[PDB]
Amino acid sequence: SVPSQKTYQGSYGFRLGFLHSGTAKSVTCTYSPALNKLFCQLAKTCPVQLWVDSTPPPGTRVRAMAIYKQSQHMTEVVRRCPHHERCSDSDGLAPPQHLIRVEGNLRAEYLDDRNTFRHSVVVPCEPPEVGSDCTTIHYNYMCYSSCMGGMNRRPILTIITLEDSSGNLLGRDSFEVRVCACPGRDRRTEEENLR
Ligand SMILES: [Zn+2]
Repeated sequence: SVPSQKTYQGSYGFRLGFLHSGTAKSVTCTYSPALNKLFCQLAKTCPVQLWVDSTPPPGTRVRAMAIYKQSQHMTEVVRRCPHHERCSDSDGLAPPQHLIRVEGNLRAEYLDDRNTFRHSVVVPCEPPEVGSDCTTIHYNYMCYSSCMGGMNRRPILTIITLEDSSGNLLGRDSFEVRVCACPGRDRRTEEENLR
C-alpha cells in the first residue's frame, strides 16, 4: 500500500509551519514555500511548527513518515542506507534503520509497521507554552538523499499526521525533503529552475 499524502486540516485546523532561515551557503535547514520543500544537512535540526485552531483532545499524537515522491517508487519503504544503518549513531531510542528521528523528546515512539513494514516516529501533541502560539517538533534526517543503496537520489516526502489515541486520522500535511551538503545553494538553484 501507499500512505495518503492529501492535505487535510480536519476539525482542529491542523497545518505545519516553517521558520524563515534564508539561503546563505552556511544554512543548515531551510524551507521553500514555492517548492513546498525542506532542504537540510545530514542529522541537523529541522524545526517544524504545528499549528491548530483549537486544542485537540488529550491523547492526540503527531506522526512523521517518509515516502518516495515518485509514484514508481512509492511502494518501497524509505529507510537508511546500508552504510548509515550500521554506523552505530543511535540516540538509544531510534532504531538505526529509521530515517526520521525526533530530537529532545523522551516520549517519542518509533514504529515499524507489522503490516506495511514502514517506519515512523510519533510524539504526543503538546500545547504551546504560555506566550507561544504554536508548538515545534525538532526532526533529524539521518541519510543524504544521495545515499547509495538507500534513497539513491530519489526525492522523498515527509507526511505529518495528527492522529487520535487509536491512530485514526485527525489531520494531515506534507512536504518534500532534500537532505544535502549545501541546503542554501540547492534551494536557490531549485527555485531559480522553477522561475
Ligand atoms: Zn545514508
